[PDB]
Amino acid sequence: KPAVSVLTMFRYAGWLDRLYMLVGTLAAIIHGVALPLMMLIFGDMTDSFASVGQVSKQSTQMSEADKRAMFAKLEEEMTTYAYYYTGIGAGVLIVAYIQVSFWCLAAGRQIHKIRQKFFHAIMNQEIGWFDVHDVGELNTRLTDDVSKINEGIGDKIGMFFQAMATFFGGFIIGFTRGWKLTLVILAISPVLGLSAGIWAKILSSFTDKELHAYAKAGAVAEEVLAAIRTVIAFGGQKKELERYNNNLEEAKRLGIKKAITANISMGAAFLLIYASAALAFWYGTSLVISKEYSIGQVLTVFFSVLIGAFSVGQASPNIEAFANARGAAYEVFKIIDNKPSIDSFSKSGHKPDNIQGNLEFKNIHFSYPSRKEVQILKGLNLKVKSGQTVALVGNSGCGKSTTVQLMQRLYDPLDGMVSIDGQDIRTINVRYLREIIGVVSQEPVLFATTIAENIRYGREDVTMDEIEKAVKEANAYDFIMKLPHQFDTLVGERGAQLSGGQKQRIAIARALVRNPKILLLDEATSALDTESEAVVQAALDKAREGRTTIVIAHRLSTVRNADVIAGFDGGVIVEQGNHDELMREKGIYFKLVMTQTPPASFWRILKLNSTEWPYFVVGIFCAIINGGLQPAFSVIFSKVVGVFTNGGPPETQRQNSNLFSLLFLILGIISFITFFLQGFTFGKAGEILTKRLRYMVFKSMLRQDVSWFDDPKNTTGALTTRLANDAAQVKGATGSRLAVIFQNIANLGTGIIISLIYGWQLTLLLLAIVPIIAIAGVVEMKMLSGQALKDKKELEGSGKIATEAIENFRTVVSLTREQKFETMYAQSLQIPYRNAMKKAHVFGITFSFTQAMMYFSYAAAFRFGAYLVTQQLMTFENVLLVFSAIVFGAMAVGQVSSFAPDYAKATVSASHIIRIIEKTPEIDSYSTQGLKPNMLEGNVQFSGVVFNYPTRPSIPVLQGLSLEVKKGQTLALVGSSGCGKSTVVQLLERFYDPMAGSVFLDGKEIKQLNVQWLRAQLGIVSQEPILFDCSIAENIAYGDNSRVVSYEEIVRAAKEANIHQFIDSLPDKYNTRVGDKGTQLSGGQKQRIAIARALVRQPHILLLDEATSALDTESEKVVQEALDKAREGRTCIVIAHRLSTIQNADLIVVIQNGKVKEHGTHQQLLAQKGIYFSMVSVQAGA
Ligand SMILES: Brc1ccc(Oc2c(Br)cc(Br)cc2Br)c(Br)c1
Ligand SMILES: Brc1ccc(Oc2c(Br)cc(Br)cc2Br)c(Br)c1
Repeated sequence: KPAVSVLTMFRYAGWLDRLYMLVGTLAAIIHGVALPLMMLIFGDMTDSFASVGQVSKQSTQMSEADKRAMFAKLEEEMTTYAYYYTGIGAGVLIVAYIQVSFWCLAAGRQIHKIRQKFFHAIMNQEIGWFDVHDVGELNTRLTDDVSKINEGIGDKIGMFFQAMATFFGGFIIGFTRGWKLTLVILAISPVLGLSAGIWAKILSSFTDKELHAYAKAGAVAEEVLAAIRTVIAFGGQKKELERYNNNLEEAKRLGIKKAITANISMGAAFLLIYASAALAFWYGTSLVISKEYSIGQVLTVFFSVLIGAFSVGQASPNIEAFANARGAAYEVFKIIDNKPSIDSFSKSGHKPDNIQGNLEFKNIHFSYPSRKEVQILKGLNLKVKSGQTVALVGNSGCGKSTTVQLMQRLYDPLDGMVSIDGQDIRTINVRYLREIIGVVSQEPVLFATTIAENIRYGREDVTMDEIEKAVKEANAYDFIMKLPHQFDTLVGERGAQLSGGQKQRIAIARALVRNPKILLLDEATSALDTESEAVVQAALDKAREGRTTIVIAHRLSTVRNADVIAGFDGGVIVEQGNHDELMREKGIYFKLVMTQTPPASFWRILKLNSTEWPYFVVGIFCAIINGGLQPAFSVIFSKVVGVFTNGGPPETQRQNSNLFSLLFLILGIISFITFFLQGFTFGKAGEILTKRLRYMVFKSMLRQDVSWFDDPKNTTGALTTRLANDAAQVKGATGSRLAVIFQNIANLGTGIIISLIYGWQLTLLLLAIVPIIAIAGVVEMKMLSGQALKDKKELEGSGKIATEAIENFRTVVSLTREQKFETMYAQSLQIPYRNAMKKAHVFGITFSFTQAMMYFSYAAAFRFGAYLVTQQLMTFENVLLVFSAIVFGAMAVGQVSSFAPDYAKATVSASHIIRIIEKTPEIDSYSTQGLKPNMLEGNVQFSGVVFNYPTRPSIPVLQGLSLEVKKGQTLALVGSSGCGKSTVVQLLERFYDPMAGSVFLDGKEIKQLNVQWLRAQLGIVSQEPILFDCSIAENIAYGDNSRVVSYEEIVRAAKEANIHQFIDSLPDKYNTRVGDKGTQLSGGQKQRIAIARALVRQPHILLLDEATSALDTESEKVVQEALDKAREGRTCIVIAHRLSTIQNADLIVVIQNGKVKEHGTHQQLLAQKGIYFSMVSVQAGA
């Protein structure tokens, strides 16, 4: 929404840049004007053939006499037009170079200036400007927004003025040569703009319906794949597939309905567009029979008008490129034009010599850019004598850290002044002030250069002698010399990461080369290992003694030797004095001392599509007919102009033109009929395999075992996305792109035959010219992408050192050396600059070549179409036919290169989708094999079970676990922590087979038992019961599948679960909808329902996995009261964390490291004193 003045945007263009644009926009207008004139000449060549075409047939008497006057007229005329034609091509060759080269030159020259001024402005902002802004967005604003500015002031402006030249020049020739066709052509424009307007209303409204349609099926997939362990436990995998299959059935009916309507729309709009044109041309014919406009003049206007009419559309993108570059330049120039109060690039203020370093802080009130929300310093008074070292202590707020901030004048205070020596700090030059102040901060930062270079960031003029004395004066010399490469080592986020105490020592040496008169040490010892802390502390003590120093830290070891200590309470300076005096004061300071002491040939996807042997042959045969039918319109056009140029006696002409225009409209309606078929057939054929694919995938997905659904690769969202994308992508490959790719190869094929079977030596020439200009059009795009990738790689190195400069900004400004990063960024940009200079010459040459290759190709089309061909016995009507036929059949092949990624993006989506079906699990619920015992009573035997989870085979959970529980008794399961308690329930459900050992139920190993039948005897109840969106009766009846459960039966379970108070209180009762879609209720009712569906199954084994986990107050007392009634009649395994409710259990087992540690009845493990006795004691006391 915000934008820039047009003149301010070009503020960096002067002298030559203004001229380049002037000559550039000039030649660009010359380039545009060249095309409608080329069409004006195409009319004069027609009249030459038309005057001879009328007189040649007018004879029917003399023959050799027509070998004289006609050929002579053709000789002087065709040579004149071909001479003019060759001139236009040389014109476009020059102006198209001038057009693109000059504009890309001005673009490259200015963007170089923009990028330097921009980065200079970034480093010029004061710190308070950075505290309110995001540096990451700022750096991306540097590389991206400048690119948008470059796209808008580049060769696009030349293309814009080239287009308006065609537009103006087209309608000028349109009006002057005959303004009775222009107004007729404009009259059909609203119809074409209205038909394409129905497309923007149909596409936008129906694209939501499909994203709405599958969102109902993908919702089924979501609540299923999220509750996968519940449907797996209750075996609803046929139902959840059936539901998904039932929603897929509706999505395909809405998909074929959209295929019917969208193809009716496309064919009707195409027929309206072609009938609109054929009327404007048949109207053109009605004005030639009236002897008002020559047969060649109708072409001259009809072409120049339609050329300039579409030149509007070809200019609209360049308008958006310029406007976007304007608005992109707003926030950029806003930074450049913004002037700071602090500067630091300013050359102003005093530079005191013989600085003795007497600092004082006077009544300083301050607040960080958070402003009126917080005021961290309410008044202040602090002096520090020269040579002394004052220490600042404080409980919190870190108002200590603020004084170091103000001392470098990173901010100016709200009220009060900071005084170095006697002068106010704001009277001293900012840079010189930062140069007389050395800074060592808590987190040290080293730029990605050598050690000597990082030390060289203290002062640019320095020799390795000073570097050596500095690092030796910080006792950092000894440890770096052992490091290889000596001072020439590397540092940074990338490469040679060092100890913290060593990086700080380099930072102390960096600040030591500064030879500052003022020293500021902010928590430099804090957040550092204890051993190396003394090593750095020795250097800090050796860094002072020649300077006045303010130091802030939470280490009260470094503070004793300070001449003065200062305490803060709420930004107010409270206590000050020597260490001993503050202890006698027994104030804040004393208080803090005591406190701290694979693309491949996949035909089988087409073999699955072979379910429909028809519907394809219908579409293909219908598409090839539509292919063979398109050039016949060019054939009709060739003979509407052909018989009119070849007319001779004019009486027969007027009756023939009516017959052709009629047949055209009969071919158009027969084109509409065949287009709707090839669309509908492919559409329906695409929508049905969408169901088959999503059905087989969702079926095979419900086949895999819990081992697969635990994969971090496969989450519920990543599966629904893999489910939607892979099915829609393969539809596009076998869909429109194929019907089109066959319609077009038939379009060229039926066009190339007619052209080859007509004009001799004529088609053979055009077949030498057209492929070369097509290839030359391709190679230009390749060099364009290569230059684009190359320039992306080069400015990346610049923005990389810009990223380092601005992300570590607060450090660089503290060391000044901003001019250093300026010079580095400038040297980095110099290569893309000289690169951008060559880009203009290349871009202009390629564009001018492809334009000249199109214009010269046109001269050879007529000079050969006349002369050798028309001096013989070859007619013009065919040359026109071969033109439209070949040129259109080629431009129809241009759609093959556009649908190419639709094929690759589908094969990759097919690659996954063929494997996701074929993958088979270790435990397949679909296998009908298995025992299915007849004996009801259930035992459970865990024997020697070692189990590790397939996702984390690192820490084992079960190591030699052994339980046994008889029928009708409760097996309590206590554990120190982890799924060691829970893994029992998962293995009994046989979510996994154990690594070693085995688990039995009736004495039969479940591993050889039937998987589905095994889980059919289990009454699983988990922590968070997930209930699908349907009737609570269905959530209850979900407990028994393969049979519809009686209402009184699901009532019995709801009576059993004590949930019946709700189920009758509701208005809908058992038919109420739950799942946070129709109604919402608390977890206690959710659990009771899960208990009901558990015992609707009438299991012989309950499995209660921390059922009271998420529950509170009386809700626990009523759900436990329901669970306690559900067991005692069945085999039961309870792992609940309420050991008070486990007291009445037939056997309590303590799990330890996967082994059973203690076991026995409650009082038995209470008689013993150990883990279970400690478990019952800790949470009974707490
Ligand atoms: Br835009 C444009 C349209 C037609 C051009 O040549 C013609 C011309 Br002029 C007339 C017919 Br019919 C077919 C072709 Br191809 C040229 Br060169 C450029
Ligand atoms: Br009659 C008649 C035939 C073709 C005409 O131009 C074309 C041409 Br040339 C090719 C195709 Br495809 C469609 C149309 Br409409 C015109 Br205008 C009038």
